[PDB]
Order: sequence, then structure tokens, then C-alpha cells
Amino acid sequence: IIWESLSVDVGSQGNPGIVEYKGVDTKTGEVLFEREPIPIGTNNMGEFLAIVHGLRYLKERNSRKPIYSNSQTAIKWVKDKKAKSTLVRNEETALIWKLVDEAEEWLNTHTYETPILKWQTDKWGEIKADY
RNA sequence: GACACCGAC
DNA sequence: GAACAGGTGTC
Ligand SMILES: [Cl-]
Ligand code: NA
Repeated sequence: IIWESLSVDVGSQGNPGIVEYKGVDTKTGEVLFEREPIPIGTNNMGEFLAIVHGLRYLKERNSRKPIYSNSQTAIKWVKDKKAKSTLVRNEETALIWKLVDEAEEWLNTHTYETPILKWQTDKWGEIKADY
């Protein structure tokens, strides 16, 4: 474990359903950011937004710490700069799809060296940002 | 299919 | 705390 890191995760009520996410200091569990709930989204959209918010957070603070995510899906989406969600686009899902499109747009207009690391839940237990 | 992840004593 | 039925994604 790279203890000098940011861990991020989604939490939801329903999937699809109400989605939020947070970022914590891996060593302490201190909460560094938390997103206001978004009324309908998916687990994987939330995981993606959490990583990209973490990138933005660390870049603004000139931090070189890595990010841990437990999401193989979201780590791939970030590497690709494309969130390949199945969630239908409708008036109910407009909000989350706007956030996702904006996060992709951030990735296409900024650089980062931040390592995005898979949290190994099977070895290490739940990620520290788990709800 | 395998894997990573997220309502109801 | 501990003991069936879902969706969202990749490989
Ligand atoms: Cl960054
Ligand atoms: Na985890």
C-alpha cells in the first residue's frame, strides 16, 4: 500500500440511483472532499467522477500523490478519457451525464502525472473511501 | 463465463 | 456487527 495517497469511492442508494462520492487521505481516513448527491447515476459513473475530481483536487494543490480507486471500470474510462456508460440519456439522467461529459472535457484539456492505482480489495480489505 | 464494483439474527 | 436478488462494467 502506498499510504501517501488519496483514496476515492462512490456511494449510492440504488444502482442506478442516487450517487455521491468522496475522497479521503488513505493513511488517516480524513475526508478531503465529498460531492453532493446526484439524483440518478450509476456506480461506475460515480467512480469515474470521483477519480477525475481527485485529479483536479491534487493538481490544484500541486500534489504528486497517487489516487487509489477500487474500480477497474472507472480506471479504464479515465485512461481512455471516455466513460462508456450504458445509462440512458433522459431528463432524469441529464445531470450526471453533464458532469460526466464535463469530466471528460477536463481530461481532454489538462495534463497530469498522477498515478491512478487499483485498490486491491481482495488483499487489503475495503478501500478507505468506502461508504 | 471470469473478474472488478455498486436493495432487501 | 453477521447470515437472497438485483444492476453496472471489463476481459
Ligand atoms: Cl492531477
Ligand atoms: Na474496496
